[PDB]
Amino acid sequence: SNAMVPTHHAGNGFAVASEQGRICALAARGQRDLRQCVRAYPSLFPNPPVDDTMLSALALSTAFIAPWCSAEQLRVANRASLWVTAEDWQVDRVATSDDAVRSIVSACQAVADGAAPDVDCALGQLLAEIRDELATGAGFTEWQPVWREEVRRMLTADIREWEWRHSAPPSFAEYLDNADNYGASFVNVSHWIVTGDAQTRSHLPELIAASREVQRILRLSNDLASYERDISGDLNALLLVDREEVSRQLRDRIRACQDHLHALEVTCPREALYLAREAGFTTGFYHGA
Amino acid sequence: SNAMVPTHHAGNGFAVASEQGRICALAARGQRDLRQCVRAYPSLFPNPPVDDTMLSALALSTAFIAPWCSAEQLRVANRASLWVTAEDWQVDRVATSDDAVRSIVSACQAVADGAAPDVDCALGQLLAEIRDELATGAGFTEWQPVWREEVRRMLTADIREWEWRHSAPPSFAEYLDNADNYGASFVNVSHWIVTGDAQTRSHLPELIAASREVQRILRLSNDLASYERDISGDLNALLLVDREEVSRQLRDRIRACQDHLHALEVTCPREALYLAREAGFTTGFYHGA
Repeated sequence: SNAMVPTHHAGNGFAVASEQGRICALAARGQRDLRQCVRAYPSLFPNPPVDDTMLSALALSTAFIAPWCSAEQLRVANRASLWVTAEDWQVDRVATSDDAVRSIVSACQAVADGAAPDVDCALGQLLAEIRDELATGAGFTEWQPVWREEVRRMLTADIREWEWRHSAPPSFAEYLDNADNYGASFVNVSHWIVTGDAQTRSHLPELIAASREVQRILRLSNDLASYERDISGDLNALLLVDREEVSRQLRDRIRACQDHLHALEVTCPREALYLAREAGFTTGFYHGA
Repeated sequence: SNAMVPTHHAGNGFAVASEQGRICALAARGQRDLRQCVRAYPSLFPNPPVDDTMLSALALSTAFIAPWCSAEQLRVANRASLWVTAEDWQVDRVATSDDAVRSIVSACQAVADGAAPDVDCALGQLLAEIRDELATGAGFTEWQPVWREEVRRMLTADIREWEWRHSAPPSFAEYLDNADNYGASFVNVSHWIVTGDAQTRSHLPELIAASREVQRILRLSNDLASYERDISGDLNALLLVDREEVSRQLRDRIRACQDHLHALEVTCPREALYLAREAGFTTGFYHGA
């Protein structure tokens, strides 16, 4: 216990710190496509909320989840990420009628199915850009239905959240089943489409199941520290169950997802490690101990 | 070689990624004193160069070098860091006469010796703030001469660099002996003054020697990637020796400093690990592979 603790730690610290410095350099390289993206569509990203610190947090999350990736290879994942936020802020706020939310949802689903976006809709044109980036960068064929279905799940979950917001509240379990609106699996599938190979497509079903698991862990981790922020009038998991239940839930789900990823990295080592780093970085950054 | 490579990596990845996410959260907490500091003395920090991305890079370096520290405990080290940059930019540019550099140097040395700063000099008042922060936060007595001497070494090195800039150029070895102007040991000593205890003061001589070693490694790592930037008219180590010599030099010096820190962490584990993480993060971030 005492002499059993290692007695030299500098060597290792340098190594780890050097990897961390390289990853922050990678994240800094990742920010220029974020600025360009925002540039082209300032209609979607207001500066008041979206400062360079927001883009930097997003870029560091992206780089640390998949540190083996080029900044170019992380361009899809970043922009998709951006888009999710953009999408949320035109349903979380800019929408007012039960009508606009549905029309935004139908428009983005139509764009995700290859149709052109209308001239006025910046969200649709950013998604068209992401779709074309996938089309020319996809590492395997027949990626379209998978990505289309991820878009569909996300939009469906988002309007179910809208409905609950404006309605006389779901149970904790229904709320957790609606995590697709968090957008993590949309981003993960968009990333795997450009960074994966045919064997990645081979294993896509199991990978998406594990991604939904990670996404539930992410929703709980997020709300656990978003309580006062939404306290916004938005939904949050502490209103369904108190902090002891959500905390123990996050703990158990983390252990279970790690067992599943431990089994899965035999079939898919890169993608399972990517999911583990996603869950890891996000829970750690959210907690902030 | 093949079956000898480990066959499970997700568990560990989560753990590491979670530590990295926590450290980025810590760095984000560290940025508010940076903004306040800049606030009080915009006379010293122009926005064109100093954007939130600069403060974020500095904050992440600070947090990753000493991740065991509170954001409060990293306030000294951050501001000192800021000050160094500030100091450099009023000798690197705002000075014109052989006279102003010397007067700035004398003024900051006087402030570091307890004297009040003049009403017009923002650099001197920021250093007075840092000095008072040390005075009320010092973890041991008789810190003043050590910090005063670090200030003296830094300012002396800075005007020797000014002289060389405006003169008909040193050899590589003299340039490397002048690394105190990089400011790493000033920052390290300022940090150890508020985070250390009496045993830290006990071991201060060896710790400062190791800090100067790390600082030389940092100067080489910095110039290796600052070549085109200074190409500014400033001095850089690739003009004295070509890239093969500087690279092999960085390699050998890194190995030697790690052997020394491996010996030293027996006497001082936290401070040696701090130096190892400093060298680590900085070389990795500079290289940017």
